[PDB]
Amino acid sequence: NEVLMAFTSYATIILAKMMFLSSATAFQRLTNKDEKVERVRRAHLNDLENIVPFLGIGLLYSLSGPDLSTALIHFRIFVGARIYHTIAYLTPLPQPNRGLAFFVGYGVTLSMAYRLLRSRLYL
Amino acid sequence: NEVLMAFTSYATIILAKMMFLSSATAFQRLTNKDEKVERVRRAHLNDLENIVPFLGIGLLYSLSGPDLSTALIHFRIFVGARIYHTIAYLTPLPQPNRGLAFFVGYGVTLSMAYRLLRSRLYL
Amino acid sequence: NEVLMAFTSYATIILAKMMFLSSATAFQRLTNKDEKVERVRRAHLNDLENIVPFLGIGLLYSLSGPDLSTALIHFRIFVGARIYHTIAYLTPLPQPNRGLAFFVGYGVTLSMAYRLLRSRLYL
Ligand SMILES: CCCCCCCCCCCCCCCCCC(=O)OC[C@@H](COP(=O)([O-])OCC[N+](C)(C)C)OC(=O)CCCCCCCCCCCCCCCCC
Ligand SMILES: CCCCCCCCCCCCCCCCCC(=O)OC[C@@H](COP(=O)([O-])OCC[N+](C)(C)C)OC(=O)CCCCCCCCCCCCCCCCC
Ligand SMILES: CCCCCCCCCCCCCCCCCC(=O)OC[C@@H](COP(=O)([O-])OCC[N+](C)(C)C)OC(=O)CCCCCCCCCCCCCCCCC
Ligand SMILES: CCCCCCCCCCCCCCCCCC(=O)OC[C@@H](COP(=O)([O-])OCC[N+](C)(C)C)OC(=O)CCCCCCCCCCCCCCCCC
Ligand SMILES: CCCCCCCCCCCCCCCCCC(=O)OC[C@@H](COP(=O)([O-])OCC[N+](C)(C)C)OC(=O)CCCCCCCCCCCCCCCCC
Ligand SMILES: CCCCCCCCCCCCCCCCCC(=O)OC[C@@H](COP(=O)([O-])OCC[N+](C)(C)C)OC(=O)CCCCCCCCCCCCCCCCC
Ligand SMILES: N[C@@H](CCC(=O)N[C@@H](CS[C@H]1C([N+](=O)[O-])=C[C@@H]([N+](=O)[O-])C=C1[N+](=O)[O-])C(=O)NCC(=O)O)C(=O)O
Ligand SMILES: N[C@@H](CCC(=O)N[C@@H](CS[C@H]1C([N+](=O)[O-])=C[C@@H]([N+](=O)[O-])C=C1[N+](=O)[O-])C(=O)NCC(=O)O)C(=O)O
Ligand SMILES: N[C@@H](CCC(=O)N[C@@H](CS[C@H]1C([N+](=O)[O-])=C[C@@H]([N+](=O)[O-])C=C1[N+](=O)[O-])C(=O)NCC(=O)O)C(=O)O
Repeated sequence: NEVLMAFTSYATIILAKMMFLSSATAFQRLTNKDEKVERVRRAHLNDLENIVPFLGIGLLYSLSGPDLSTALIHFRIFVGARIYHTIAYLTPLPQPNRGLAFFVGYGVTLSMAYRLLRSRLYL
Repeated sequence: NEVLMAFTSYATIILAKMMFLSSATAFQRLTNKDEKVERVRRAHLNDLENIVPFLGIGLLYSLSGPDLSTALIHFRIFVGARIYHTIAYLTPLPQPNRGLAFFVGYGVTLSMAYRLLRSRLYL
Repeated sequence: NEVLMAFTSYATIILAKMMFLSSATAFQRLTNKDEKVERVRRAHLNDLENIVPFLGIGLLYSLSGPDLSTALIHFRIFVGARIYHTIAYLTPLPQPNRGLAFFVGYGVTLSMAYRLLRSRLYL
């Protein structure tokens, strides 16, 4: 429960996230058309891989999530970090393609990656 | 069972799908060589992400799939939609890179995404 | 256990793998800068998809992994194949982008893909 509770919710978000944004980018791509080209391309793949390792990591301490400890918060903020980070980006075809923005997204993937990873594993 | 039954099968397909097609594209890429360049590149990533969110969504109502309701059919046709959709595409390096074809694939990802997602979640 | 044991470990590796390598490439990309451009781009996506289907396949005989038979070894060497394969590659922006190296990585994905896939499925 506590467990299912966690994963679905994060992912659902995550997947409302990645979902609007995917078809959406598709939809805008053709609609914009071009700068928006990479913009859209761009959203997909950073995010697609935000998710891609989200998926690795979440999905797994998922079904290996024994300890009672509260860790979902990061499942939760890493989402929270990464969304506003893309969203912050968020149209500049010029590099920078990054910023404090992703010092948030990636780097939280990193922190919440790092701890929780190690956590349900070594236990 | 009913459950395992579902996921493996869809994925197996899905993964026979994504699998021939991956090494295959590799194999053809070098063999064609060039137009086939993006063609192959092309197959991977639409499909790679067909799968990528397949994976998100399937995999999860997977292990959160309680209701008796018949929903696998779409696991099943969204595959059925997406394969023939790429396959329909399926060599034009000119945009369009889409069509009624993906009005099928993506959009079923969308429908079968949308309902089943919400379904085992809100329950 | 035996099961959890398996998946986490492979993935952890896999995910220490894909993880250093992702932020890392990011980090080097900006730092190199350019040839390193595709190099880094390059690492991500072969590997990102090494993982991408790893994820499909591992993750699933994962929770459908009944037989006692020893199959983790490949979870294990396919990792072992693929790492040293990228790593072998591993800076040439000239094609070849492949070699005996990936005759290892991909092709083990293939062998260990192929058998274990079929195995916990048909059972
Ligand atoms: C609950 C907390 C108690 C107190 C709350 C009070 C907090 C109030 C914060 C007030 C802030 C004051 C504003 C100064 C900021 C100026 C920033 C700036 O100049 O831009 C930098 C710019 C710099 O831009 P740039 O010029 O480098 O590039 C832009 C791109 N070009 C140039 C191509 C156009 O960086 C960004 O754009 C980042 C975007 C920030 C987006 C912020 C929106 C998200 C905020 C989330 C939190 C909000 C509440 C959610 C709560 C939900 C509740 C559960
Ligand atoms: C943008 C900036 C960068 C962002 C990148 C990523 C984010 C980086 C995160 C960094 C780590 C932050 C550290 C916080 C934790 C440190 C505190 C600590 O250790 O104290 C002990 C811990 C543990 O609790 P305790 O140990 O004090 O309690 C003792 C009770 N016994 C021993 C009997 C069990 O305290 C907490 O952290 C509690 C925090 C709870 C969070 C607040 C919400 C609780 C309510 C739940 C529902 C609320 C709705 C929210 C839903 C959100 C919807 C979107
Ligand atoms: C069981 C049902 C009862 C009745 C079955 C009877 C159904 C019989 C349907 C007969 C159809 C009549 C044909 C008219 C169609 C003409 C289409 C056309 O012109 O092409 C559009 C074209 C338009 O092309 P275009 O010109 O825009 O671009 C092509 C690309 N260039 C130009 C670069 C070369 O679009 C497509 O290519 C789509 C490809 C369609 C592929 C169809 C094969 C898959 C069909 C799956 C179902 C088959 C059975 C599976 C059953 C399994 C059983 C469990
Ligand atoms: C290319 C075009 C776009 C494609 C994109 C994606 C596809 C879009 C899908 C859109 C939705 C379609 C709606 C269909 C459902 C609506 C019907 C409905 O609501 O009625 C009630 C529902 C529910 O059943 P019921 O409620 O009528 O039964 C009552 C019994 N009690 C109450 C006691 C439990 O009926 C059905 O849908 C039954 C359909 C079953 C499907 C037919 C096959 C059954 C046999 C199984 C094995 C067959 C082998 C197949 C293997 C395939 C291999 C590849
Ligand atoms: C335990 C076993 C018992 C015996 C152990 C004894 C084994 C000892 C093997 C000794 C080998 C002798 C060396 C001859 C090889 C020459 C290769 C060559 O020329 O390069 C080809 C080259 C050809 O290069 P190229 O010229 O086509 O392209 C390079 C790119 N450019 C040109 C752009 C610069 O291919 C490679 O680079 C492949 C890289 C190989 C990397 C090997 C390191 C990994 C080895 C893993 C095993 C090690 C132990 C791990 C054990 C862990 C324990 C649990
Ligand atoms: C770079 C080159 C390409 C690489 C690409 C991918 C790799 C390709 C792999 C190809 C397949 C290789 C075939 C090997 C198996 C064939 C042998 C066989 O069938 O015999 C019967 C099998 C089965 O056992 P058995 O059937 O003989 O035992 C009988 C006992 N009863 C019947 C009662 C149950 O034997 C084995 O394979 C045992 C091998 C075990 C592996 C050795 C290690 C065991 C110790 C565990 C801990 C060690 C630490 C290691 C951790 C690693 C850390 C990173
Ligand atoms: N889908 C591609 C995305 C590659 C990409 O956008 N690369 C960015 C940096 S990654 C960027 C980022 N960062 O650099 O901080 C971090 C990040 N993350 O942490 O997730 C996401 C990034 N992004 O822009 O997508 C870049 O500078 N490309 C060179 C160019 O445009 O010429 C991949 O997987 O490799
Ligand atoms: N792997 C890349 C694929 C990007 C791509 O092929 N973009 C297509 C549209 S996506 C296309 C699609 N569509 O547009 O309808 C929908 C789709 N889907 O629903 O899955 C898949 C698409 N595709 O061609 O792969 C395009 O028009 N690119 C600009 C160009 O070639 O210059 C990514 O993840 O962003
Ligand atoms: N992320 C891209 C990666 C595409 C890519 O690097 N393509 C390589 C071949 S794939 C290569 C490979 N191989 O060809 O043997 C196999 C492999 N694998 O088995 O995983 C990985 C490869 N790689 O270089 O990433 C290529 O030759 N591109 C054309 C060009 O650079 O102009 C995708 O998913 O399509």
